[PDB]
Amino acid sequence: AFVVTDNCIKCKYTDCVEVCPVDCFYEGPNFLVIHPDECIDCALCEPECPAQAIFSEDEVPEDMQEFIQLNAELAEVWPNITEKKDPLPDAEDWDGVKGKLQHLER
Ligand code: SF4
Ligand code: F3S
Repeated sequence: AFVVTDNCIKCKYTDCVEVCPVDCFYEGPNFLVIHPDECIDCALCEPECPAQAIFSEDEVPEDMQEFIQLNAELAEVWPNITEKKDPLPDAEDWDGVKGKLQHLER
């Protein structure tokens, strides 16, 4: 499974979904998640994230291991997203800001 981490929050560019062959991205208010059981580890989404927020589980940074279980949990509750949409208005200002998990909305 590929996992979306911190920098996606409040950026949510959704470029990653255009490339997914199986459509396993699920949508929240200000973040996206990959459903771990449906992902086929094709790695096609990882170059597409402008925020460089997607990682293979085995390369998820040490301080971001919470995201592995979070993507799994939330993929079960959020709706599927299969088409790109515009970034959140302010995506650029928040791109690179650290600690954005405190801003996640369910
Ligand atoms: S690695 Fe492939 S199947 Fe998994 S979320 Fe990314 S694009 Fe979709
Ligand atoms: S910012 Fe998030 S919505 Fe996709 S393109 Fe990157 S993982």
